[PDB]
Amino acid sequence: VRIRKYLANYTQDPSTDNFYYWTCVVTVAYIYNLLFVIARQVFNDLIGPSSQSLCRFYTTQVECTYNMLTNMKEMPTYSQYPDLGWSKYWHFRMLWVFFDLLMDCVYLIDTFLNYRMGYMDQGLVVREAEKVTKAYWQSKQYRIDGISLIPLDYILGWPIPYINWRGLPILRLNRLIRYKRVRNCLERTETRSSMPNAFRVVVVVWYIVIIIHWNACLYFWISEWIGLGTDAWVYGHLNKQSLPDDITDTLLRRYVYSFYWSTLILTTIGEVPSPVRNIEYAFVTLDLMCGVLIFATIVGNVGSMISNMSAARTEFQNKMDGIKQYMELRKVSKQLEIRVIKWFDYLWTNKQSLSDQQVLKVLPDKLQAEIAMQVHFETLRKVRIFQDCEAGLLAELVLKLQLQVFSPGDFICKKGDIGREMYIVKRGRLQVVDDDGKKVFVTLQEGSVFGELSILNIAGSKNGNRRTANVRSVGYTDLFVLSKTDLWNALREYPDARKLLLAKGREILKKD
Amino acid sequence: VRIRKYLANYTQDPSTDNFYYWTCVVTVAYIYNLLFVIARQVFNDLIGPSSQSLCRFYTTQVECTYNMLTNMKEMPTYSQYPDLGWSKYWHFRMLWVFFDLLMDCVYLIDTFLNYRMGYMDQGLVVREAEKVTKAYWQSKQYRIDGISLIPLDYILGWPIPYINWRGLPILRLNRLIRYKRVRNCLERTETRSSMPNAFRVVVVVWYIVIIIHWNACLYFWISEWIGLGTDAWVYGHLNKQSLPDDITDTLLRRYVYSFYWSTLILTTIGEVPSPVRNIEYAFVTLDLMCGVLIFATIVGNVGSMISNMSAARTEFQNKMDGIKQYMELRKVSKQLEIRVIKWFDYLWTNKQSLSDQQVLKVLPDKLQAEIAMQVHFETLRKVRIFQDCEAGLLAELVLKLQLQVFSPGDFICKKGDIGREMYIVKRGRLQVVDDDGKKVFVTLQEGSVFGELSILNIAGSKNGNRRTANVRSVGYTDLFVLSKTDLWNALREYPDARKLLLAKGREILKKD
Amino acid sequence: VRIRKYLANYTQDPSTDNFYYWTCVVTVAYIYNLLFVIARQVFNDLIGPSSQSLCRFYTTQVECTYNMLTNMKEMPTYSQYPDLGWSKYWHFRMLWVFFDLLMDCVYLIDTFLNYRMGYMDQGLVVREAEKVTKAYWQSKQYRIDGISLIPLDYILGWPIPYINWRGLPILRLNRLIRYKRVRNCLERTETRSSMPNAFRVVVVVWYIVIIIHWNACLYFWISEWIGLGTDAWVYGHLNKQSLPDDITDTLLRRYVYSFYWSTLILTTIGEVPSPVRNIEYAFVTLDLMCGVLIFATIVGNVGSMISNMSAARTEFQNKMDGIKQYMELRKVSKQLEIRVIKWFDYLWTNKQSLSDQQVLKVLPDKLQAEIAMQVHFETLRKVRIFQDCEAGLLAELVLKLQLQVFSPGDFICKKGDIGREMYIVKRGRLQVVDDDGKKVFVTLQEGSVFGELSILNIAGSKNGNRRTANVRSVGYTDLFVLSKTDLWNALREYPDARKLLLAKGREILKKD
Amino acid sequence: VRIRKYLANYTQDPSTDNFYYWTCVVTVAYIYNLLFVIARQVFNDLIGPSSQSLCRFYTTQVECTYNMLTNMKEMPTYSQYPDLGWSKYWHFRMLWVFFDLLMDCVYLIDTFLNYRMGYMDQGLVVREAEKVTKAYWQSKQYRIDGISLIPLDYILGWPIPYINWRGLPILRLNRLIRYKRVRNCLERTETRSSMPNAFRVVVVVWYIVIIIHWNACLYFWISEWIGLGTDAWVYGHLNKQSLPDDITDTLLRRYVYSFYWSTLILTTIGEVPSPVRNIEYAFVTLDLMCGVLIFATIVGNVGSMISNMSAARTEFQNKMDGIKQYMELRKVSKQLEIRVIKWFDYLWTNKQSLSDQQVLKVLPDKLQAEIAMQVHFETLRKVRIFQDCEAGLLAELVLKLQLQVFSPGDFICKKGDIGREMYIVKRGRLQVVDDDGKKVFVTLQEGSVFGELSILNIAGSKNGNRRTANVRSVGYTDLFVLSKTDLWNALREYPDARKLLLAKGREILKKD
Repeated sequence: VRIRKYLANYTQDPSTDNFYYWTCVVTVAYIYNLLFVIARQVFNDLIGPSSQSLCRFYTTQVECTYNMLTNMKEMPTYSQYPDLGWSKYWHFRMLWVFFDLLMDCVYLIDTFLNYRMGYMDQGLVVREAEKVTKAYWQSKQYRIDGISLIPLDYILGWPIPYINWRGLPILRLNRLIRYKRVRNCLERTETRSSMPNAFRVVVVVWYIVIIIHWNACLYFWISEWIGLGTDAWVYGHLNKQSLPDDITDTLLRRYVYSFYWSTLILTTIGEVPSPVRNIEYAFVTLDLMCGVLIFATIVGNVGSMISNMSAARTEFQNKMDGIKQYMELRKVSKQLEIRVIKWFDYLWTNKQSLSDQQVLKVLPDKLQAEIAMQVHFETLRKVRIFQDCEAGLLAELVLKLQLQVFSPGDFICKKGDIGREMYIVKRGRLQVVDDDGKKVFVTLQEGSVFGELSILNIAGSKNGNRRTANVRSVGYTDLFVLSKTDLWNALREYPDARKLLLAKGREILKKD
Repeated sequence: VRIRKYLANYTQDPSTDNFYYWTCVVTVAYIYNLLFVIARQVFNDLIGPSSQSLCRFYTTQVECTYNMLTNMKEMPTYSQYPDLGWSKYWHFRMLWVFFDLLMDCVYLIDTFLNYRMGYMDQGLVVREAEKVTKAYWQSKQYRIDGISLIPLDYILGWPIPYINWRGLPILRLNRLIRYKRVRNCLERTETRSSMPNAFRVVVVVWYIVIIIHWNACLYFWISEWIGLGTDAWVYGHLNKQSLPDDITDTLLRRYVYSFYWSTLILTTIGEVPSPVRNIEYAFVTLDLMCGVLIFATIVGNVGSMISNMSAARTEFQNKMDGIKQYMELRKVSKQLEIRVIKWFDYLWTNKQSLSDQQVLKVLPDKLQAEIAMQVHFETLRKVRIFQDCEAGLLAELVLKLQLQVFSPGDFICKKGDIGREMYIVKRGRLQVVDDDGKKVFVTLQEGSVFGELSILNIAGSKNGNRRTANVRSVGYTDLFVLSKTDLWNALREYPDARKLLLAKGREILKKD
Repeated sequence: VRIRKYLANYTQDPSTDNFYYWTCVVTVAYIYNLLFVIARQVFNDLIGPSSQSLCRFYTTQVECTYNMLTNMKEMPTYSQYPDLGWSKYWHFRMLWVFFDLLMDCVYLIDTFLNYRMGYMDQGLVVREAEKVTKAYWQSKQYRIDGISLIPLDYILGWPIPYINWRGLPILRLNRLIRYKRVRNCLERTETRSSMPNAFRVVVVVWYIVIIIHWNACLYFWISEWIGLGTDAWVYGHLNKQSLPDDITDTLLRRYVYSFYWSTLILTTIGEVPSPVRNIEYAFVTLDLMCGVLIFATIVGNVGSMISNMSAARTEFQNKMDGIKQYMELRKVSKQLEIRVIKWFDYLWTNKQSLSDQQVLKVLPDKLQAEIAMQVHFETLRKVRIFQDCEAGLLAELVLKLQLQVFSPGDFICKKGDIGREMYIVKRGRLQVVDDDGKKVFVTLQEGSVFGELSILNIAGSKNGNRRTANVRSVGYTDLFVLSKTDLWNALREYPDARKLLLAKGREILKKD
Repeated sequence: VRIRKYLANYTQDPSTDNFYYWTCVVTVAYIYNLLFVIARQVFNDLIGPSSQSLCRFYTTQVECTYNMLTNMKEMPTYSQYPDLGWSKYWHFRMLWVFFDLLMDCVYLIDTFLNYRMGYMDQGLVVREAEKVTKAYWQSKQYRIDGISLIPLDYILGWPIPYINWRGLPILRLNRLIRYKRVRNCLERTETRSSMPNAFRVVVVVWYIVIIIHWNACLYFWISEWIGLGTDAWVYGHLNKQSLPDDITDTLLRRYVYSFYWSTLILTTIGEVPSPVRNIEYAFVTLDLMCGVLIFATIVGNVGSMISNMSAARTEFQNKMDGIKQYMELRKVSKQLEIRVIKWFDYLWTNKQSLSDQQVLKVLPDKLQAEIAMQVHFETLRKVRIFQDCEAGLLAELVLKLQLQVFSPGDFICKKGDIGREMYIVKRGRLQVVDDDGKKVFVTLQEGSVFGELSILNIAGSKNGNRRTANVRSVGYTDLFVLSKTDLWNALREYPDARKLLLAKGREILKKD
């Protein structure tokens, strides 16, 4: 009663996390097919030899031991089993059948979830069973789902002794049409990964191994079709690189040498025997060319994926080289040169180089505002004008605060310079020093606001546009820099902050 | 009567589609020449052996069977036919002559179309016979047309028995001067292709095969000039890679081994016998160097052509990595981090990432306006101000509408925030919720307009610059964002839309 | 009397063309030294054998014929000549001495020109003998000039029989310090070249050959120091790749095999015998590593130099692919899609794609104005307002004219649209059509001005800001587009053009 | 008394130069470990053979001479020493122990400096012992410091005869965890280097050698584990490339051949014997793949590091090619073309191409102002308005002066053109010529100011906006170009400079 209702009214939401784990499960079944269907077609002892080897021994033909598959002057001749080896290797073949049925159950569950898959209508996922089933039926998706599930390998994919049918494991290649779920899994995996480049490198290493594996099966398929041990390019006793002295011909040897051959050919090292026949020349020429073009792309990418792991450092280093080269040409003094270099060094050890323009550039301004208001929360909690006034002021200004770094001696404001900006202390410590020297009057910590007196337009005192005091950085200071125009936009829109700023500035000026 | 008049007053328009198909036809003739002229010069059994081979047999010289061209301890010595083999291979040579004459008829028709080719005078094609023929005569094009048609290969390009002339198929290389039509065909083919990168890859694969083919003919030409089977670098019985044991020396073998040799040399694999003579050292050194430099360019391009197949994804992935790296450093909360990541995920599954700036950047603004008015036609058909007013409003505004994506919970307008933009719903659904919570008052679907009350300047009510209500996104919303300045430009130019907007806003405000 | 005065008061101007030809002459002497000093040190039979070879013949030692330097079971042993072969090869050695003295005369003339070389003081070249000689003496240039001329190879660089001195041609390597003149020659050659990329490719091909040549001399130097024919890596009879069967050991063979060896090692093909001794392992390891790193840079550049030969086409093709991909996603109609594609096709066949932003970007505005006024001279000669008024108008406006391309049907102005620009016809033909259809009133050719009526502010008629007529492009039109703001700047500065434009517009409007 | 107090209250400042030299010292100890720990594990005769070799001689076993390790038909069998060779090689082992203890003392001093390391609190370094020690204890740094110092190689890393313990030098690999100090040393070294790219190339060459060295030890470890001289891939007498004829098996030979093997495998040259066993196939396949991927990245970088050594020249050359290509298409006259080319040539020989935008872009405006005021100090000392007025004028303007280069004939101001800029002469010489020709009235050297009369707004004379005279460049001139808007900002803020400029202009105009 419960199961019937639940499956009757079930509908899948594609944007969950359980669905992501499910697509990760489907990728495992896809990789299973991708490797082992071609493996079992070409190396057909993966299910069980299905024939005995019958080496000629010295006189008469006997079944081969491992000592007879070593240093052999001839290849063995196979004699089919009466039951195609089902009595001997039914356990191997039932393991294979179990894993095949398991991956096909994965495919069936994926087909059901496709049949009941919610879709986005207006930003919202439609999760009504009738709508999702109709959208499935009119989406031509049942074609891909059905072609990928035709159980044609259960009939003709296994050795049937009565018909003397040898099996065609390649009939299971129709499972490889569900590549879209696998492609979506990898994209969502790298979109969710905290180590995106490491995942990309792992995925490309998987691509390389799958390519070399399919090419190994290609090489051994062609070797077996031409005939093993017939010339010195084909795997066999005449190759002498595949079967040296004291090396036994086994199923592991056939795959190991084929994987090695494909590695050397696809990387265009080519330290493998040369073709003997026209068909082998055609195969090897086409294969080397694929290897050149194809591993070009791939290996080129891998080096570029391992570039971008360090590209912020490279941009920093280009700017820094450009500045050093400028300063050495123009013969700038060494004091100023080391000051600039130390500024860059500090700006690097604290990772403030350029890591705001990305968020600024691509995100929507409300997301940028929320991120910035969260990152600088403890700093902007101390700011007085922000703490007790309208909050729209805080938001509108928070998007318009530039962060600048000053050196241990720099003067942020000099007593008669010009008033264009106001500053909020993000880090560091400053001093309002007496004119020309010591006698520090007050000290400014994080959260302090200074510089408004000039860019406000109080009618009270004479200077009007000039700095009223000197402000000297004690160590390295990080300051928010708010322009005069931005301040006045946000003030003409918010009267209470204007009144507070003007009153405090008026008091400071009256006290002189 | 009809044919004479038609050809008398015919003139070609180069910008048709039939002319594009014609240039595609000319490319086929060009490729025919490109491959088979050098093929027939170097491998001169393509027209027929023209001499018998005369292997020494055991004693006396007899004509070679295929069993005598296998495992040979010496190369055969050729004895010319009395009639240069015309009696035996007249059918092969007449097939070759037919295809030569067919491609030369293609060249003649192309020359006529060049003679009668219209040209652009003032954006218009001139299709007066007198003008086009004069422009042809004064364009030095008859030089290229004539040099490429000198029928010098019909006299001296075939075996003439009486003169004991062996033939010079290389005299047909003057046909290879019409490369400009072929270059224009490929450029127009990739400009018309819906799969531009696939076509580029196919064209480069053709370039590679033609280069390896010409180098194969070069290698066999040099081998034959030096003398076949004279050392172990030259094709012959001493090479032992060209002619292994049980391999017959045939015309197919000579081309297969030469193509393989050129593949290994031009890709700098070099698993071929080493030069024996100074001339062979010079040839192989020059050839490997050409191979290194030349396949550098080419193979480098192919990897770069297969890069750009996925470059939007790469830009997206760079932005996304930069943002993730920023947020992990600054220790932004995980809720906001997954909100940002889900925003990016949605923005990718719908391909809105950056695919408007291209059309915006390169096209003329009238074309951009027409494309945009067509793409968003069903959306902008619902917009009321656009549906019933002057159409110039729709155009002028349609170029100034930015599209922004909001998340399932975001507030587009909060009751006291600031009015700077107005929004038109492209997708999604919104709600005008009561202050702080539920009690949704109205729902906004695609085509709805909201946000104007603030950026209009109605004198009626108090807020003036503030939002009058809260608008919350239900799911993911795509909104057109029209600034206040753009709205007011288009309104000060169009009075009826201004009156409509002001009247509707006045009613909404009076109802409060 | 004449020569003494002339050389007394002579001073060189470095920016002439004769001086450029002179630096080209100096480059020839530099390349002479670069190749042949190391060639003569390592392959010391370039001046004459200087010893006889003394092969053992069958019994006793006799001088080697060429038939005794072939298939040799041992290397010959050299016995020095009494006079070090001066009697036999004085003609070879006097040819070498003549070319050495000629290149040293080139160096002396270059030293004199350096001693009397004018320099820039204030944009002007100082050509007073006293000043240039003083600047030379205080410039530390006499050091480079003298070190590069020490005639130490005339004493100890040749075989002196009496001292039994064998010669040290390597003492002429001090000539290779004058590389600055050679580097300046190549930079000025590519700055003056009309085929810059072809010259760069030629220069890099020269770099490659010089590197392989020096490495060949390195290999043979090490082979001779270790001892020739001592192992199977060193050039000699045991190598069997350097001296195969029927190959004679000659001076040409020693250089041919060494150049081939260096080609294979520096390109990391490595199809050469493997090292036998620890010193040879060290040499070959260091050499392959240099080859990998060094030919990386070089071959990488060559592919990049052959990229930029086609980079405008690549940028065009990226824009065009981006637009096609946008339009296929958004399902834009096929009519508009082919219109956009044909627009791009035309814009390519006429090379108007982006080839103005370079000149705009890097040049000074007066140079840009002069170039533009020359390029569009025949077009702007027809423009009436430009032909008869102040010329400052023409200049100031000519820098502010954007060129736009319209399609065969496009409407440039529609009767009620908005007036923001004015147009000047660069190419093509337009029509002032009746509203909605035919009845063309007037036709506009190159040089015609239209569109001002709207952006002028005549008080006469009602429209004021609207187009008074429709203007339809007949074929493809190229138009200068002058904004309204630029027009009014240049008009408020120039009253006569303002009066002319206003009067003509007033007449047109009054005639309606 | 002194030492105890000094070490009691000592605290380290990380930003000194002595600390940088200390991190350079620590890098030497790190490289010591990196090379020689694995070297001593794999090639265990680095401390002393510890067993005799016992070659079979002809009959009976005797200790091997060097003549018995040459051309050997079998490998020697080792018989352990009673005291593990401590009596023979105690001097070698005490040298090794001394260097181990020295590097461990370096590690201990580094651990003490970490324990007493100052940190930045607010731009300032905290140098109170209590605070720095607490911050150390709560920073999990003692974990890295302790794991890297576990003296487990002093007990079990050396041959102990009594226990018959052979030694495990690999137990010293825990020292390789202090890679952070080494990474910081290299980054600070390239940030302080005046030759940044040379240092990067040296660092990458070190990376390559360390990788090949570790892979050599890997190869010999696997060869020894499999068994030396057992097949033809393993180092030994059957390899015949490792031990040719007349080559003695020594410790130097084992490392030389292994380094060569790793060079050929990691650079995918592969001219080494092919694997014989499945384990060797697996090793070589994994190794070639690492070599392909890994040397991809590395060698790709090296070519890119040697690119950027010349990237300013490449940008210059791209601009110059673009302009030449534009001018050849549009058929600009040859006089103007050579004028443009000579302008570019001069702009290159003086390195003014684009080398200001870097400093402008990345630095803070106060640093830019200080650099610019220092670079142009001697030029701006001559400027009159700057020399005697408020200094804020000099600063505010100095950031807003663009530098432009004019040709030997160019007219900077023509008598009736328009006044928008003012100029200050940086280099070169100009003339105020009479209208149309000669009669030069005055000459302007470096420091002269001209062009203000037009952009000032004196009411005195008629022209108002026009140039009052012609100014012609004599040779190449470099001028500071100050816009009119910038001049008037800085003048409305500074009254005395305004009065001076207006008075001088008034006098000049009154004198006419």
